[PDB]
Amino acid sequence: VWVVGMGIVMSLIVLAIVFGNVLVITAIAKFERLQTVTNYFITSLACADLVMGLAVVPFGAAHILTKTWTFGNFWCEFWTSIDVLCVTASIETLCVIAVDRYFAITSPFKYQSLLTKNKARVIILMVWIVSGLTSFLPIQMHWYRATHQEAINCYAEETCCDFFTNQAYAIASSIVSFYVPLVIMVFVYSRVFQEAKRQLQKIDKSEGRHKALKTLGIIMGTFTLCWLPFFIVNIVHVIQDNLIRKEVYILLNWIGYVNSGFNPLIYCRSPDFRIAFQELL
Ligand SMILES: CN[C@@H]1CCc2c(ccc(O)c2O)[C@H]1O
Repeated sequence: VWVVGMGIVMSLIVLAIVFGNVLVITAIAKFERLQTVTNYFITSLACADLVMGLAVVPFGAAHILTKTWTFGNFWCEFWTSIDVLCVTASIETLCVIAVDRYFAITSPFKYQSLLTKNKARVIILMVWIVSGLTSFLPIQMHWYRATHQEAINCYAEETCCDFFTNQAYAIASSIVSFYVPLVIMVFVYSRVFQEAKRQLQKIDKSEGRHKALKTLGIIMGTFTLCWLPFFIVNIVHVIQDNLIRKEVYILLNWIGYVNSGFNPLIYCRSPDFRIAFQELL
């Protein structure tokens, strides 16, 4: 009386994740007014979210509901690698967007020279390659495996797939994928808020006769509340074996997945995108 309807939520999540990013990509590609230097980062982020929604989520839902992994071990490793790659690429693209806004606001005269159509491509490719070296290489070369007794039994059986990793890979992956972008974004947005407050102070000092907090709160709170709880327990469960159960780990990981759906509502609600969406359908 549960699994007959518990998949409806997963189906709705998949539909929303696919549709939002497909609409964003179609709006950027089809309408010529939108194409800009900053809009390419949104394109890469939407591509990462689309790949996640198309590949990662449905197989995880099937594994959860059916309780068995009917597919082979090779496909299981492929799925894990794709998952890690997509997560890393999405978070690093968010950090790139934040840094771009920092450079746009803090130094207005020199903004044009720093960012050009031929410099954005190299940055995006570097981000995706750095993401790829984290996921595919350590997994396919069999460096992340664990040596405790249950790990060998999990690896041998072809019917089951449970994540088992050693200490070094977990720590290094968490540090590379989450914490450094978090620090960079924190510093960036603190500086941006200071500049905005100074400008409002000047506009109040002249012509004498609150709004940035809402935007910054949305932008930081969504990402932090979505992704921070997962990585803390990700680091924790390795140092202390009995501390963290697997069900909470899976629940937090699936909470992290949903964050890909909220990105179009955050980064794509400008008037130009509204006009493009209105014209599209
Ligand atoms: C299958 N779940 C994976 C397992 C570990 C992991 C994830 C995401 C980013 C990382 O850097 C990780 O090390 C999770 O999505």
